[PDB]
Order: sequence, then C-alpha cells, then structure tokens
Amino acid sequence: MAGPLSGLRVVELAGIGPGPHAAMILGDLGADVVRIDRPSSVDGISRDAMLRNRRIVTADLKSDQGLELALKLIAKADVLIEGYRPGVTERLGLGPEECAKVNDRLIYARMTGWGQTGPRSQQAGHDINYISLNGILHAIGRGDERPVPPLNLVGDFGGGSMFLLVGILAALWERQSSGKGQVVDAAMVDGSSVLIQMMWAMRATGMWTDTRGANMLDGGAPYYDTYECADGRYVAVGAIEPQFYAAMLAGLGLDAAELPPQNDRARWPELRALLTEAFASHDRDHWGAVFANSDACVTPVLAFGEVHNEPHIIERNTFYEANGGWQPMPAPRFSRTASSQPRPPAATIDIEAVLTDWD
Amino acid sequence: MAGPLSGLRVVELAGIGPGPHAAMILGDLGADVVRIDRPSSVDGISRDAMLRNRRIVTADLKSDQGLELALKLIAKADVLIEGYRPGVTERLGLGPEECAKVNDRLIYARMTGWGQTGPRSQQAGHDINYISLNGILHAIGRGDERPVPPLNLVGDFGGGSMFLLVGILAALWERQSSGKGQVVDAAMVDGSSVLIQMMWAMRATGMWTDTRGANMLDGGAPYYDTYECADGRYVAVGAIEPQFYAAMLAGLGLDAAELPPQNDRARWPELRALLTEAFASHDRDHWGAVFANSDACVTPVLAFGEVHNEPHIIERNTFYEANGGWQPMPAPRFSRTASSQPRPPAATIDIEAVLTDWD
Ligand SMILES: CCCCCCCC[C@H](C)C(=O)SCCNC(=O)CCNC(=O)[C@H](O)C(C)(C)COP(=O)(O)OP(=O)(O)OC[C@@H]1O[C@@H](n2cnc3c(N)ncnc32)[C@H](O)[C@@H]1OP(=O)(O)O
Ligand SMILES: CCCCCCCC[C@H](C)C(=O)SCCNC(=O)CCNC(=O)[C@H](O)C(C)(C)COP(=O)(O)OP(=O)(O)OC[C@@H]1O[C@@H](n2cnc3c(N)ncnc32)[C@H](O)[C@@H]1OP(=O)(O)O
Repeated sequence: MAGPLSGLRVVELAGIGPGPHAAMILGDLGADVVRIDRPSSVDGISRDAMLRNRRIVTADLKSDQGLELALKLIAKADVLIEGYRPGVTERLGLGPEECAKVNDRLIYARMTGWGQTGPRSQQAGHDINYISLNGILHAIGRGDERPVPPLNLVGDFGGGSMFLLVGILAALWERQSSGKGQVVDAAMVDGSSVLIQMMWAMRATGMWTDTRGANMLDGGAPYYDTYECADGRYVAVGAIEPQFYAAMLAGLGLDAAELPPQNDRARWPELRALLTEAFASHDRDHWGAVFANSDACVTPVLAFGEVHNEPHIIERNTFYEANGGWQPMPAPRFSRTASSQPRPPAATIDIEAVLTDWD
Repeated sequence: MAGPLSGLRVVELAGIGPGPHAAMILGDLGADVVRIDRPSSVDGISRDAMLRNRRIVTADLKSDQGLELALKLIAKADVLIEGYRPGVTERLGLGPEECAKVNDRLIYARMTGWGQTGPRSQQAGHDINYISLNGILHAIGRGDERPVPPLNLVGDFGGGSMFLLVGILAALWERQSSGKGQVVDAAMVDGSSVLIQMMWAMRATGMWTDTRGANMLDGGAPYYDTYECADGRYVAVGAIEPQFYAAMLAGLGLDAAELPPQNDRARWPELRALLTEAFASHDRDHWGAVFANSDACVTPVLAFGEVHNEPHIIERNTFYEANGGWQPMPAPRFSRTASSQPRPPAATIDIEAVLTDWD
C-alpha cells in the first residue's frame, strides 16, 4: 500500500461529513482503513467517491456479536474514528474506556460539532450551525445582504476533518514516546475558530471590523474580489501588494494618475466603479490571456465542469477520472513515499476476513 | 512544553498566510518552533498573535553567516517550513538537497499556492486566485451575483496550512519506520480540491450542479441558509434531515400541510418566502431561546464581538483573553497530553542562544 501512512490501521464508525473525510485522507496517504456500517443501510457497491481507499464491513453494534467483532478489530488497530453525538459510543460498549481495556495504544478520535460537553453538546447541527456561533458565518457575504454559507468547507472540512487528522497524527507521534494512545476531541466549533485565527489577530490590532463586506479579504477591497466580464463570466483579483496591483492596472489599460490611491478606502466606491467598467469591457478569456505569467493576481473563475481543461490543473495531475466524474488526487505530495491513485469503493467484506488478514 | 508534540523541533522561514498558520498549530500542540525572519522587518515585539508559541530570530539568509547559522538550526531540527515561490530556498542554498546534506532526517515542508512545477508555478497569487482555478470560488455566493470570497479560509488555511500539517505529521510517522525524512509539497490548489471532495463526489452522482445558489449546501436550499430576523440580525438554519426540518416548522408555527415539500426544488422560492416571513416576525435572540435544546438546527449568527458572551463558547473555553482581545485556544484537544494556553509572541532572541539550548 503506497504512501507515508503505510501500515497505519484505522477503524471508522460510519457517519457523515468530517468523519469520512478524515478517513478518506488517511486512506489516500496509504493507511489501512476499515469502515463498519449498519446492515440496516448497505445496497451494494457505494456511489460515494468519498468512500474510496476503504474496506467496508457490516455489523449491528446493538447486538452482542456485533459489539464484540468490532471490539476485536479495534484491539488490532491504531486508530478509531467516530462522529456520533457524545454518549453514543459509550452506550454501544465502544467508548474510550472500553476501548482502552482492549488496546491502550489506540488513538480514540471523536469528531463533533459542539464538543463532548456543554449546553449544545446534544443538539443536532450541521456545518452552517457550528460556524454561526463563532463569528465566521457573519463575516462571509456582501455587506448589503444576509450572510452566505461557504458551502460546508469551513466547519466540516477545514475546521473539522483536518483538525481530526492533525490530532490523530500528533497523537501517533506522542505514542512513539509514551507507548500509549489517548482521546482526541475534535470539535468543528473549535477547529474553525483556529482556522480563522488571522481575523482574530487582525481584529485585535484594528485591521479587521465586524462589518460584513468592509475588509481587505472579504470582498470589500476593490483589489481583492471578483469582477464580471463582458461575457457574464468572472475573474478573480487578489492584487494586494502594490507592485502586483500596478501590474494589474497596466494590463487593464488604466493609468494610475487617473485613479484614486489603492488603499484610500474613502474612495473605494470610485476605484471599484473604475475597475468594474474596465473588467466589463472584455471577456474572461481575454483577461486570462493578457494576465497569464503575470504577477497581476488576476485569474479566471472556473466552474467545476471547466476545471479539467485548465493547463496547470492537467499538468500537475491535480485530478483523476473515475466513473463519470473527475475527483481530486491525494494531497499533499511526498517525494519518496508517494501516494497512489485512490482505489474506488469496493463491495462489502466479511468482518472475519479482515480479522484474519490483520492476523 | 505541554502537548502531544512536545520536543518536535521546527524551523520556520518567515512568510505570510499558510506557512505561519501551520507553524502556529505545531507550536500550539507543544512543538519547539523557531522562526527565522529577516532583520529588514523586525521592529519591536510582534503584534501578530499568529506568531504565538514561537522563538523569533533574525538572519540575513543572503549573508554567508546567516546561511551557515540557519543550516546549523536545520541540522538540529525535525521539520523545516518554507512558503516562498519555488526556486527561492534553492538559490539561498537552503534547498531540500542542501538540507539533506546536514540532516537526512529533516521533513522538508514546502507551502505554495500553485505547486512546485507547472505553468503557473512562478506566478504571484493569493487565496482568491488558487480557489478561482479549481471550481471552488465559482460555487460560493448568491446565484444572481458575482462570487464572493469566503475570506481566505479555504485556500490559505483549510486547503493550505492544514494539508501542510497533515503532510508534516504523516511524514514523521513514515520516518519512524524508515529512518529518513522527505519533501512535502503542499499546494493550496490541491489541498483545497481535496477539501471540497464532497462536491466532486456529489456532482458525479448528479446531486450537485455548477449553477451557483441552486444546491443543498450553497445557500440555495431554504432549509440550509441564513434568515434575517425582526431586529436585522440573523439565524442559521441547517435542518437537512426531515425530522429536524419538521421540528423547525413546529417551532416557527408552520403547519407542514400548507407548505411545499421540503425537497421540491422547483418550489424552493415559494418555500423560502414562507420561512422568510416566519423568521422575520421575531428577533434573533427569541429564536435562539425557542430552539435551545432543539434538534431543529437553528442557531443565532453571532458577530465576532458577541462570541465571548455565548454560554457554549465560554464553558468549553474555545477562546482565551490576550493582547487586544480574544484568540482561539488550541485545537483539537488531547485527554492525556493536553495543550496549554499559547505563549504570546517572544522578543527577538539570538540564533546562537537557540543553538546552545538545542545542543
Ligand atoms: C439526509 C442525510 C444526509 C446528510 C448529509 C450531510 C453532510 C454534510 C453536512 C453539511 C454536515 O454538516 S455533516 C456533520 C453533522 N454533525 C456531526 O456529525 C457532529 C456530531 N454528530 C451529530 O450531531 C449526529 O450524528 C447527527 C446530527 C449528524 C445525526 O444524528 P442521529 O441520526 O441522531 O445520530 P446519532 O449520532 O445521535 O446516533 C445514531 C446512532 O446510530 C446507532 N448506530 C451507529 N452505527 C450503528 C451500527 N453499525 N449498527 C447499529 N446501530 C448503529 C447508535 O446506536 C445510535 O443510535 P441511538 O442513539 O438511537 O441509540
Ligand atoms: C500578514 C501580513 C500581510 C498579508 C497579506 C495577505 C495575507 C493572506 C493572503 C490572502 C494570502 O493568500 S498569503 C498566501 C500568498 N501566496 C503564497 O504564500 C504562495 C507562495 N508564495 C508566493 O507566491 C510569494 O511568496 C508571494 C506571491 C506571496 C510574494 O512574492 P515575493 O515577494 O516575490 O517573494 P518570493 O517568495 O518570490 O521570494 C521573496 C524572498 O525574500 C527573500 N528572503 C526571504 N527570507 C530572507 C531572509 N531571511 N533574508 C534575506 N532575504 C530573504 C528571498 O531571498 C526571496 O527573495 P529573491 O527571489 O528576491 O531572492
């Protein structure tokens, strides 16, 4: 099995969102990932590419046989991932304390939104709820309109699965000293707050306000935003540094002497109107050409469907093809122990066959 | 130093955005992190709270002495982080190969937007550019308007710093069984693509379109969006599962029989109009109360400055007071080897002092 996490063994209690995303990535990087799902719900080989790099098994954990098979897998494994509400694995017989008795080397990884304790810890929720409570959602969107969710990128993945991964892997490094595992408490409300640490930093020093759409990186700055082109498609402009901004102006045909200063915020309305008219005068692909190989920080805003035609995406093999859709190749990349193409979802496997293989 | 990464040694070549964020999290979890900045820019004690849990040193990497000193640090370290454009560390003579001469164990971590090679590899960029090329930016915002950047959470951090971290820690695991370091190539355009794997999976199975504002999780669904309240503040609604959706309807005062189906997408506009009027009839805190302890998936949308006053936030200590204001405490959390509160940014110490300390 290719990749730097070769040999690493993982048990995943099937759930939704961050849990499986973390499990995917471990698998992506070479880990041996085994996923226990309900029989209650499996109808052949899965169509969810998020379940790649997996062996799937079925098991009613409510039954006593279920429980004990599961407990055998765990005993032979380096990591457990579960993302149910607090108390669920306890009441199944699969809690940290019950796991610590069949394998004190276990990394016990708990993926929630709200955390393991406190008033909201039993409330159902999704991405949008967790980022609503810690200031993030309020900051996203135009100023004249209600906040807009950044899909489920910030709570589920950036501030969720990825902090679960850091926790698992940080704990594996600890386990090299002490010889013992431990419990990783990954909550989306905490992870996403560390994910946005920069704004908390800038806020402290007066470089960020609570007003939506009036900051350097939220769309309020005319040099960090998208612009509609002549064809109704878009470019992105990220020309923060004055040298890059100058390069942008020259490619737009605008003379700096006729525009307000880049960072004169009181004249951002004028500046925006000027840039808006210039970008509107040609189509996205024109600007893409004009600015390729420049430091102007102007790129075309591509739709998912067009990504596979972009030279730089093609050439670094950022995507692979599989079942009527492209999918991302593993990230990041390793010089010596490279990951390989992900193995698709495979039909289910008997939990015995796995206990055998793991010997 | 408290945390699972006690006695990991990390050398950070100073940059902006992802590299410092990764370095911060490593520090947060108890790593020994030394940041080499240029003397050109160090004036006082640094007021960027992202520079917490660091020792700062200066060193002209272009002088002979600066280079030699840096290479002695790197020889005594486990991980090196650099976030310059490709070729830059090579020309300083701090490239992977020079580092492997003084330390075949080093994890060499390279943080870029576009990657190490390919047509855009030398192009300046920021977050908004990286996410423009791979379909992410196009998918965020309302459908009747131009895309809106989700701050710099998705390229710099979620698809950026966090993938650098998963790369550093997976390589440390691989090292324990091979004796050898390697090079981690973390490109924001790759990481952010994996971060958004759920949408690629969903588009593959016909459950996501390239139309902005027309999807389950992009704000197009009336049960997954924000709503403005009587006071001009907002709630977030995330009631995907029908039973959570039904609980929300009951709390709004809405008889399910008069509404269109939850998931009849052709009637979503009509459904949104009915929910809009309901939510508009009371203020945000009213709904926060009504739905406390509920599975309705309804939460108040808090601005940064309100977050310190929310019970679930206080009681889990997600933030600590510092500096000007609040900062996120480390994430995720560890049962046995727990992180401690971050140390505020050092004063510049001398690179020899560090060297004698590390001997
Ligand atoms: C249309 C559906 C698909 C929606 C797709 C959405 C994906 C993305 C979206 C934007 C997110 O943001 S995804 C993150 C949600 N939050 C969390 O994941 C954080 C923490 N977990 C939760 O809050 C809950 O899991 C959640 C609200 C997601 C679901 O609640 P639930 O349905 O009440 O499940 P809960 O976790 O409380 O417990 C269910 C358990 O099922 C039983 N048992 C598990 N595995 C097995 C098995 N193999 N065999 C038998 N039973 C199994 C447990 O016994 C338990 O049931 P019980 O409490 O009734 O005893
Ligand atoms: C917080 C404060 C303000 C932050 C403003 C924005 C914050 C967030 C924003 C939204 C982002 O998205 S941040 C991510 C940007 N992209 C990358 O980080 C991707 C990779 N790097 C780049 O593409 C470039 O670094 C970038 C475009 C960011 C800037 O280009 P550059 O200024 O030309 O720098 P480059 O990397 O090309 O090389 C600069 C180097 O400086 C010299 N030397 C470094 N350390 C030292 C030293 N200790 N002593 C002396 N000189 C030093 C290097 O020699 C090199 O210079 P050279 O090629 O002129 O020889």
